[PDB]
Amino acid sequence: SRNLGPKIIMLQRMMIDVFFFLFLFAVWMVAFGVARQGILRKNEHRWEWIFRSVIYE
Amino acid sequence: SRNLGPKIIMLQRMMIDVFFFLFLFAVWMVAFGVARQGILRKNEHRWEWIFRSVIYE
Ligand SMILES: CC(C)CCC[C@@H](C)[C@H]1CC[C@H]2[C@@H]3CC=C4C[C@@H](OC(=O)CCC(=O)O)CC[C@]4(C)[C@H]3CC[C@]12C
Ligand SMILES: CC(C)CCC[C@@H](C)[C@H]1CC[C@H]2[C@@H]3CC=C4C[C@@H](OC(=O)CCC(=O)O)CC[C@]4(C)[C@H]3CC[C@]12C
Repeated sequence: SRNLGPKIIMLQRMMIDVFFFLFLFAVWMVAFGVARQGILRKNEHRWEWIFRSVIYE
Repeated sequence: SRNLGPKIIMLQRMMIDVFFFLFLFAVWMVAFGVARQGILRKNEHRWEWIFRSVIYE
């Protein structure tokens, strides 16, 4: 494009920052979800809802 | 990691900014909550709800 090409190519340099962001976010999600689910619920025997309440929410 | 370690270490330098942000936020929260609670409610004799409507909201 001569106006969009450089900006599009720039995206290749943000991958490290995105990966760091995702790493921190995933760690926090896992910790908080496991803590809450264990705190305010009893044994769950449905696998889908474990990930639906630990990861998705 | 050689890719995440520097960024993780950088977090130690943001504490002053975070503290300033929290200080301003807390001052504003206290002021606004006390003002509103006094304006639009009568005497409250339940301690939990004082902090639930002055700080939490
Ligand atoms: C709604 C679905 C079922 C049909 C397709 C919807 C259209 C609105 C899409 C299809 C192709 C798209 C276009 C594909 C290519 C371009 C050119 C693109 O860049 C430029 O116009 C100039 C580029 C330059 O300056 O170098 C801007 C968006 C546009 C019009 C896209 C915007 C929206 C379009 C027309
Ligand atoms: C859902 C609960 C009940 C079980 C645990 C969920 C998993 C999805 C968690 C547990 C341990 C986590 C991992 C701990 C360590 C790492 C490596 C970490 O960094 C790298 O992959 C490369 C590091 C580098 O390049 O130096 C990225 C996240 C990952 C896979 C974490 C992402 C998510 C994992 C697999």
